[PDB]
Amino acid sequence: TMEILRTENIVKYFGEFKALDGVSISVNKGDVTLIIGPNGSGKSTLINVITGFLKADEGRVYFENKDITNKEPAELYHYGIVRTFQTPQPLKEMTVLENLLIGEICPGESPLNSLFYKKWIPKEEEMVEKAFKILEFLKLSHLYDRKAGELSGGQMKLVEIGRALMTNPKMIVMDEPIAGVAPGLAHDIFNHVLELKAKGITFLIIEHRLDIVLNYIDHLYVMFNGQIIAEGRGEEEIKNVLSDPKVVEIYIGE
Ligand SMILES: Nc1ncnc2c1ncn2[C@@H]1O[C@H](COP(=O)(O)OP(=O)(O)O)[C@@H](O)[C@H]1O
Ligand code: MMC
Ligand SMILES: [Mg+2]
Repeated sequence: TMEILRTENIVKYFGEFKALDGVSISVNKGDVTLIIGPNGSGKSTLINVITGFLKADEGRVYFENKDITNKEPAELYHYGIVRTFQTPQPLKEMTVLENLLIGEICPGESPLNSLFYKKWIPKEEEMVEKAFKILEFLKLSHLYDRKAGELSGGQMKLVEIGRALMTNPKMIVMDEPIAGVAPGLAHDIFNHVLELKAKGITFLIIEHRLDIVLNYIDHLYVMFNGQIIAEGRGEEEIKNVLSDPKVVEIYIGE
């Protein structure tokens, strides 16, 4: 079992505010890693540093040991690191298939980036074969021509994961993919995550808390004030963590 991603004492300031105070995490290939913590604890910031949206002021980030510290999304895409993005409104006017194909212009970048650089949605062989192979995986093949806006919220979320898959990634990073969903949808999204894990794909996900999808998590990290305050590897440890007095205290009123 090998480590696929590690961060070493990542520090990030926003003015005089230290958002990340020396965060060192480790993700192993295939692990569904979840980072939780109260709002403002620095989870999105950590992920933004790891995925090229923010530079680390101090610290190193390694993907397969290759120092990827501070590389933009366009470069990280070549390394096999992708991020899921929320679907912009205009993409909801495009078909499910177009939603998967538009990522070939600005690969690994925000959909707005791709949507604004698009002359005509690419329709090449290997591309369409990839898209349809992904639609089969998500069991959304018959929806290929349906406008993204007419999909259920949950089907739209699967399509967002589908876009990330277009880039044939090694690691998919998701910032709060199941925020606000009902238990059934949370299970649905996470069932597909498990299926993707079986194919060797690694997941680094952020969620506010952990409950419904508890048994889907291989590795857990709890953040607070830009620092890692707890960690669990495995069902029992993860359950210990969630019941940790100090962990529930940071959740008073949240
Ligand atoms: N781009 C930014 N510029 C200035 N402050 C930021 C920026 N991004 C995040 N912050 C601050 O960092 C802290 C939280 O980090 P964030 O990643 O958003 O937390 P979380 O994802 O855990 O809710 C907050 O105090 C937030 O206001
Ligand atoms: C990178 Hg267009
Ligand atoms: Mg956040």
